Amino acid sequence: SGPPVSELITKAVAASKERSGVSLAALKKALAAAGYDVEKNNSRIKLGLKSLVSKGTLVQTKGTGASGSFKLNKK
DNA sequence: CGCGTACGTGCGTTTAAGCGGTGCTAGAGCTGTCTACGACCAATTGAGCGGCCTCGGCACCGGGATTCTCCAGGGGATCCGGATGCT
Repeated sequence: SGPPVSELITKAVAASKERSGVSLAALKKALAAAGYDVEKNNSRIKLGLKSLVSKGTLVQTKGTGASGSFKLNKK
């Protein structure tokens, strides 16, 4: 089975936690370093990030849609 | 917009370009010869082009396969949710 991508993205945004949000390229490279097939899952990571920001668990800093930088919620 | 990177620039260092000087020569160039060669021209011809006439290679027409495209099925790959196993 294996944990879905959303928990991996939460660990990715919690890995560094610099002042600005974590970027799309940084989270892709974080998935590559932790171990993930980022090549065939671009639509997957796009829909996953949109789904998680729609819940409000993570908020958008600067960009629009899948672009920009991504940082976690208030609490 | 963001990330990775690839020059920009600013320091020092080595060097070889740059400058000044000198000798030698080999080729540039000028002059004289003269011989090979091209221009010109009378005469005349055979190749080169207009005219013409036929015909088969080809442009148009039509019928059938094949490959490209697109769409539908649908399959399945793996995922997002989740059902849930079981822990």
